[PDB]
Amino acid sequence: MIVFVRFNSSHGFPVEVDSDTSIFQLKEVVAKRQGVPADQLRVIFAGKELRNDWTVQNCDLDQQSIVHIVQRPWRK
Repeated sequence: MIVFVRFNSSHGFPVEVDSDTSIFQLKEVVAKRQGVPADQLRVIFAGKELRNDWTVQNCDLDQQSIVHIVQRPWRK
């Protein structure tokens, strides 16, 4: 599973994992590699906000999906 992790900004990074998967899962992959917490903020995919079975793979995901994450920003 490889999904692009996008932050609420014009900036997206390719992630090799399902990014919309359950709120715990999605937030984990993003926020973990996002240089941020895990599930602090909110994560989204294909316009559908973090839904365990409605937004993730059980939602409508392909091998190469793109998820829009709104994770907590990094503080240098």
